[PDB]
Amino acid sequence: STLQQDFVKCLVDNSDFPITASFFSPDQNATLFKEELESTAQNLRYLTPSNPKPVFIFEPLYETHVQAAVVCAKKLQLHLRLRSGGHDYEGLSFVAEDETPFVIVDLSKLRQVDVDLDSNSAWAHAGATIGEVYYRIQEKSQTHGFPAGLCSSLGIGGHLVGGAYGSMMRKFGLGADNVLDARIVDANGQILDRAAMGEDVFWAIRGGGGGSFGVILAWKIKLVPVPATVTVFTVTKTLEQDGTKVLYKWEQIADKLDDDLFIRVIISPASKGNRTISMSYQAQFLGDSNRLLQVMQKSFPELGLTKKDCTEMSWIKSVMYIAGFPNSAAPEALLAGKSLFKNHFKAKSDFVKEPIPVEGLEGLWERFLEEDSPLTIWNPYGGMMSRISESEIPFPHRNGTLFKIQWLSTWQDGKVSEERHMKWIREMYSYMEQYVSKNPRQAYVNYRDLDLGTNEGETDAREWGAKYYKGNFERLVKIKGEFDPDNFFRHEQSVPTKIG
Ligand SMILES: *Cc1cc2c(nc3c(=O)[nH]c(=O)nc-3n2C[C@H](O)[C@H](O)[C@H](O)COP(=O)(O)OP(=O)(O)OC[C@H]2O[C@@H](n3cnc4c(N)ncnc43)[C@H](O)[C@@H]2O)c(*)c1C
Ligand SMILES: *[C@@H]1O[C@H](CO)[C@@H](O[C@@H]2O[C@H](CO)[C@@H](O)[C@H](O)[C@H]2NC(C)=O)[C@H](O)[C@H]1NC(C)=O
Ligand SMILES: *[C@@H]1O[C@H](CO)[C@@H](O)[C@H](O)[C@H]1NC(C)=O
Ligand code: NA
Repeated sequence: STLQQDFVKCLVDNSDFPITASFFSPDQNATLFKEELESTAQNLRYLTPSNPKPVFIFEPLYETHVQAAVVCAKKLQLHLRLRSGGHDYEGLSFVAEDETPFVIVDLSKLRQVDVDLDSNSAWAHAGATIGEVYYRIQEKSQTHGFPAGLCSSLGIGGHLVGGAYGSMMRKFGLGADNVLDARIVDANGQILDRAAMGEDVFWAIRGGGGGSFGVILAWKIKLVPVPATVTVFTVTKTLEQDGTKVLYKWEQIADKLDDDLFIRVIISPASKGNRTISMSYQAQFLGDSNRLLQVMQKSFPELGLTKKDCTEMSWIKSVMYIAGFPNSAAPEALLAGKSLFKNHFKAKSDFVKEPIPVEGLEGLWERFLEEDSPLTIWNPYGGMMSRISESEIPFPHRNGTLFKIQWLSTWQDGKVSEERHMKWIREMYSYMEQYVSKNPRQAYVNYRDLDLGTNEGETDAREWGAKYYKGNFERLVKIKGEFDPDNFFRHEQSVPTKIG
């Protein structure tokens, strides 16, 4: 009479299928269970043996199975963690702290995507990757797209609920700025659409972050116009090529460029056996290369972009280009729904309100050259992002935001070098405090960082709540208290039911 036998009995006692082959446990098959656990889990840091493991994993095949799983987990007082794409930076979708026992409900079998051009919209289920959504859209039309993530393997279920920015945010805003409806499962196992859940809950799931406001089954997204021809480029500058001053110029102008123009910077050490710092300016321009060169000559001639560097292509090709696909790959590669690689990593995030001066940058370089594999990605805001209020949706990082920084340290060897890398990024984060947003020091919720504080820990939730959501946190808490009073949907940094 095991926990899983009770779980299955509760499942089948629901009037809505075999299910055995949708279960994974150490007792069934330890080898299979491990592989299912690791399958979509992206951060290898959270797959080491030291990490708490779920008693079992359940992969529902229909929406009714998701309902039954909620009902049964609640009835057996079994802690639930939801997983769609598995990209959580802190492994929150497959690793739970001090909630023994816990179960993973993995939604990777619900990947239906239905595109309807006539209404300029689409329904995408939680287990679909954004790459799959992108592919299905372009399949119907070369002049439609969607402004969500840059990474192809991001799961819908955990992506859009955090806001979902990408290379088209300066023109169309966030993925969460472009949704119409959704279907969610509440704490009582009811399926609610926007009409049933009400406007407050629908607001909450447009930036509130995953794991807090019920199980998202599907989003109804609003398609956006993209041109038949999109231009991209990647221009690389090192410190020996006036790199620091060039980056400083980028800080001053990137958020002020034409709405069609998105130029992010990818920054990492590079071999010159010494190292230098290398900045890759990667761009997507919703227009032709002729117009682009004119835009660049006026506002960023320091980059030294030439026609030779520009490549014109379809929107879907540009998506794969930015995502770092080889030119040898085809759009159908997006259908595999697999990440390009995996490693152990620790990430943090920042928002910049005033340009980091060159001396601040040089101090950053000194630290980067002290680390094995540091990497930082800077993403320009402005454009449409400045024209939306901070309280429109829970995502608060709008006007005044020059750009968002993603801090990264990665490694291949797990617990061998983990401690060193963790300490390095925390030191660097502390160094940067003087240069980034203050009161609060803003952070992106889909870049989970437990260092900011947890519900259970001694850090008050208002402190880290203010970083992710700013002035929207209090309202999120109120909604959470009303929607899930028993705190069934919860994790280390879930929106609490109350404050105090
Ligand atoms: C790995 C990775 C992440 C990226 C990348 N680039 C991004 C970008 O260009 N724009 C972005 O906006 N975000 C980017 N991120 C971060 C991702 O957005 C986040 O990592 C998302 O949370 C990923 O979602 P998903 O892939 O589904 O990860 P999961 O671990 O499955 O879930 C995350 C989080 O949400 C909860 N949750 C999952 N599924 C559901 C459902 N159906 N309903 C409610 N809540 C859900 C989980 O509990 C978990 O806490 C680029 C790369 C390479
Ligand atoms: C338990 O599950 C594991 C994992 O799928 C199974 O082991 C694999 O079996 C397949 C089929 O021959 C092989 O291709 C793999 O090489 C095996 N795994 C590895 C990597 O060794 C196994 O079949 C299952 N055992 C039972 C009892 O059915
Ligand atoms: C937007 O931010 C800029 C830069 O800080 C500021 O000057 C301006 O007042 C802000 N605009 C609005 C509408 O508040
Ligand atoms: Na706390």
